[PDB]
Amino acid sequence: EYPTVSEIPVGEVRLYQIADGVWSHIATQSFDGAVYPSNGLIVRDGDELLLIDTAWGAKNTAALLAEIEKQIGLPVTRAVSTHFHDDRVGGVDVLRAAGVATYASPSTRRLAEVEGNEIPTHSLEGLSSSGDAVRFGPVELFYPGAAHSTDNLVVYVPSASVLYGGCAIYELSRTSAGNVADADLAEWPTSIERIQQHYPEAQFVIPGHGLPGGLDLLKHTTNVVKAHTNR
Ligand SMILES: C=CCCc1sc(N)nc1C(=O)O
Ligand SMILES: [Zn+2]
Ligand SMILES: [Zn+2]
Repeated sequence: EYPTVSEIPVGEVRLYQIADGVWSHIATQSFDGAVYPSNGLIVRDGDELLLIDTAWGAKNTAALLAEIEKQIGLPVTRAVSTHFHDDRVGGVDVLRAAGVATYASPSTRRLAEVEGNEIPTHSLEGLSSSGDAVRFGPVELFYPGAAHSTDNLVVYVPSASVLYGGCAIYELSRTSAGNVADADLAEWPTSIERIQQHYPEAQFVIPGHGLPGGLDLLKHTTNVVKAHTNR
């Protein structure tokens, strides 16, 4: 079964095989007085691994690398951060020290710098406008437009029909919105529909936090977002 927040002590990381060559990584961290789980992705990239997102902090990201080496044993050579918050770039300095080449969009790099967060080294070109998509090894990066944040990316693994939504997509169980400080509530439903439009064949959908689902997570998130702007 997918690991839940109460089963992962802060500082530990779990791996979860989603499909051949595709794992999520799961960690936990404190935020405003509570502990929350957080997902990222790992995708076989030939003889190497591509990492999507840190494990939310330096200590968790070190545990991520150790668990990867223990369970998969291929080198993590590149990482992409899907937006500028700490659950996506916190730990970039650990990855860099470990030899990983770190990447994000120019928007993400700039917003991390304004925020005082860790800044991935390399800029991802070709993602500046809503609906842009670029191929990055075994995945497609896609900018659906502003949502949870103005810079948030999603990631699709074509060989497996896995859609990693990051923080723009909520888990089913979640019925309220919290941490919409940086969000574009008015644009968010339309960005979700841009994802639905571009990835209608997605078999697995991973939210930034919580249990995986299918495309039903998309409409569910819209409802939760719309519920917030009607009150
Ligand atoms: C997880 C849910 C509580 C709010 C937080 S904390 C964090 N690092 N991200 C979020 C989010 O909404 O994406
Ligand atoms: Zn965020
Ligand atoms: Zn988040």
